[PDB]
Amino acid sequence: STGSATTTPIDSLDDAYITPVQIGTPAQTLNLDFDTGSSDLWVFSSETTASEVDGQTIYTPSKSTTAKLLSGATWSISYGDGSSSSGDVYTDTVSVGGLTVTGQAVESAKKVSSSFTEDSTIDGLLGLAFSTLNTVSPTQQKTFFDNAKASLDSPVFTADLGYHAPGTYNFGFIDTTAYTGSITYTAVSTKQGFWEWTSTGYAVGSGTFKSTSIDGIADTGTTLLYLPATVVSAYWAQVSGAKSSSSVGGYVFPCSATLPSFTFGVGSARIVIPGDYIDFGPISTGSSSCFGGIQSSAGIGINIFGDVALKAAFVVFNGATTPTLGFASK
Repeated sequence: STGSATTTPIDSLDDAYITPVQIGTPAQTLNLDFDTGSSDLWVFSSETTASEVDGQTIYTPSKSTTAKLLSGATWSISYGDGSSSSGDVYTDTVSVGGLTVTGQAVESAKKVSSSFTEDSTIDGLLGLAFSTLNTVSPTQQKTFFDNAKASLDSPVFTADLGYHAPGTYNFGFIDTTAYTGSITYTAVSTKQGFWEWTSTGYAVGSGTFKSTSIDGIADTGTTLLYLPATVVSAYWAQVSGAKSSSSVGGYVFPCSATLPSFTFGVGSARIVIPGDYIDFGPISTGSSSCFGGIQSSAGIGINIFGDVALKAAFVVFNGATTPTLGFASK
């Protein structure tokens, strides 16, 4: 089997991407944030505290003839941005782009933190990291990809995120029309539960490539590119007027600037992020200070190849017995 679904930016900055997902019988369609940095499929629901729902579409398990309470199971998750959610668990039928899993754990939110409430466009998350990170207790549950894998034509999914435009998540096949050149594959460590790999270096604009190992995660659920402070300083030093602002929380730059590109290494191959992809617009409405898309990871503990990096590439998440990542230009 295979699946193919379009993923759409939630706003004009590509702050995140939503993909329609069918849950239950009859189908209830929710727009979920596919997140290769976490491993829980959770949704706003009929059980979510009413004051914490503000425009999201909810899953109502009592209206699904295939929903079953997973007795005793609870979940609770906190993300790197400080947000969180928690609740109970149902199993139900979940389909993505024509690909169907029966008995998928659907984590129903009883509580969500304010950032989720405040984002009316995201109805929940669909985690695509490794199932070892799933938070369900006392019986940990599998991700949608893990449950579908055996049935897929090939044990892979691909992320093809658009810049200010829709893109595609495919399951079970590699669309050879979606990229240019060849796909370069690179090793993955699953020891932290992430799609963790080692970039071979970077370049700023037309500058010379610096060969240096950068361990990080491929995370579709993080907006920006978080890299070591040395790398980020070298980038922003090429932008007149750019500075790190403690009050704003990162590097800002004059909105009148034209940004240089940023290249990262995948083995001997190179992925070029155009400068425009690094512009996240005014820090506040009407400001002439703009927020940078490349930020320091020094306060995280891990480097994160988020959407800013991934949307410059066609990315293969290879879930074979030994997982690997593939990157191609497009």
